[PDB]
Amino acid sequence: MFKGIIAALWDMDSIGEIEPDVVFLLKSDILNLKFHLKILKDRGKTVFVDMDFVNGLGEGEEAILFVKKAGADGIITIKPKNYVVAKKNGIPAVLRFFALDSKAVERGIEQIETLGVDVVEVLPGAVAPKVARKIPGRTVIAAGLVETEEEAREILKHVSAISTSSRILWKM
Repeated sequence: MFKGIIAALWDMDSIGEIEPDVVFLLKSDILNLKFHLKILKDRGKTVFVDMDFVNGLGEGEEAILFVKKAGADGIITIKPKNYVVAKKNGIPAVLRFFALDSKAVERGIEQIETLGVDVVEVLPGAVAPKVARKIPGRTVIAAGLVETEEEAREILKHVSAISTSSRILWKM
């Protein structure tokens, strides 16, 4: 499911063609999320919603169930509690991982192992391969500051996928 380029969307006004099968909707709002999801689901996409950036939405079980009701296939979040609750309710979830320095990576890996995280999004993308080598068996999606085709090709040798809003990368 998570393989190659994943389409990241920051807004829903001007969209155009979305080649990737998987979409990460990275911003929305509570009033309009269902309409945004209908557009994307109608295009035949699998859609994960970054619940932390749905304006008006809070955290926790009721928020996660709202995003499911709105039509999401899964959630993305940086909050371990949202991740555990999603999992407990049988909702696909991706945990974000900010790979900033060695200690952040050590702590993140401890958290991944303790909570049983199968799918992790590592930012920025350049350090995703390094992190992926430390968590063999887990799916890593790279994201952030992947700025050329050459960077993307190289990252994809080591991680499953890259999330990006670059229409050029969507075509590669």
